[PDB]
Amino acid sequence: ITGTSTVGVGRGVLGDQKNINTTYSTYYYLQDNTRGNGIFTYDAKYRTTLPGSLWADADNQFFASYDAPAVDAHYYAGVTYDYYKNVHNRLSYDGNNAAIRSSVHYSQGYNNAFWNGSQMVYGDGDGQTFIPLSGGIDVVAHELTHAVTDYTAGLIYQNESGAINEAISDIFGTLVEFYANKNPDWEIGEDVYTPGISGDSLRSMSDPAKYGDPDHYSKRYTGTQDNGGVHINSGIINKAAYLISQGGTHYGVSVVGIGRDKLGKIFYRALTQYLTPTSNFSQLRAAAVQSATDLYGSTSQEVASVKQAFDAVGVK
Ligand SMILES: O=C(O)C[C@H](NC(=O)OCc1ccccc1)C(=O)O
Ligand SMILES: [Ca+2]
Ligand SMILES: [Ca+2]
Ligand SMILES: [Ca+2]
Ligand SMILES: [Ca+2]
Ligand SMILES: [Zn+2]
Repeated sequence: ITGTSTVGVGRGVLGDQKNINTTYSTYYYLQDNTRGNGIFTYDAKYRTTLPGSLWADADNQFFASYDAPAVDAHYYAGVTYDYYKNVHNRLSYDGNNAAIRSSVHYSQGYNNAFWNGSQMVYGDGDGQTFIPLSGGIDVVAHELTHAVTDYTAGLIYQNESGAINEAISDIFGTLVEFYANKNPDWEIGEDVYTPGISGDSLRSMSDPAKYGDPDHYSKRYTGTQDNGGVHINSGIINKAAYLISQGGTHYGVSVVGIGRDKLGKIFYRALTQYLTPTSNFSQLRAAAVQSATDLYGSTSQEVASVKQAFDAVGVK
């Protein structure tokens, strides 16, 4: 809608207070005009029809518990936009400042979030497995990164290309979490997963096997569930990314870490320059080596570390 840009205040899913960019025109709308062509947050009203209605609020204060998932979806989309712009010189997910849209309160007891090809969508969770999924910045950034992947490499959501697609979302999900400095870690979904149980998460990048995912190519899933294991075999790539950044010794192979910033640079380049819709793990290795070579030279420590990490997880 057309109106006056302003700033409102609200409380997120975890009870934290934050300022959000809104737009005033009779009502205050969750429409952020300060970033690209805008960030728009919608109320799906417990239904499955999308996007629902542009979130309207009478007083520019968002402290109702019904408001919380909208606050976080709106706010964390903004942070994710800032990350891609400031760190990678990318304007929104298409590189041309496309409007970013999210719907919250999708369906009832819905334990999931997704990019549907056009927008992000967040369930409220069932209150047991999940609380509202937009409450996690690594969740929001994971989703938005699916959009980035779709407009760049276009990795098919199936088998090894799908696992790479998933890992890219987990990796940048995590990098965005570190960027915002919000209790950052190498775990996925910890803020919104199992509110009854402390210290756990949905997946782990530092140790994927902790939650049943492979941390070595020899342990990959070869069946047909989960589109050929796209949320399972991603563990292999996630572990490699963890090693490149943090370093460590894994199945007897030692890796010197080069840190988060370079990890991000190398994988962003691979994603945008070298990966294709049907890239497999071995092609990912080649893309990452080539990207590090482009950026730091073929005899750099960076190239060496990328090679050791993929050796460590058994990807040749
Ligand atoms: O597979 C899909 O299309 C949707 C799937 N969604 C999903 O797993 O929702 C929960 C969640 C997402 C990110 C981080 C932690 C938890 C995905 O985006 O991979
Ligand atoms: Ca209000
Ligand atoms: Ca965290
Ligand atoms: Ca996390
Ligand atoms: Ca938990
Ligand atoms: Zn995903």
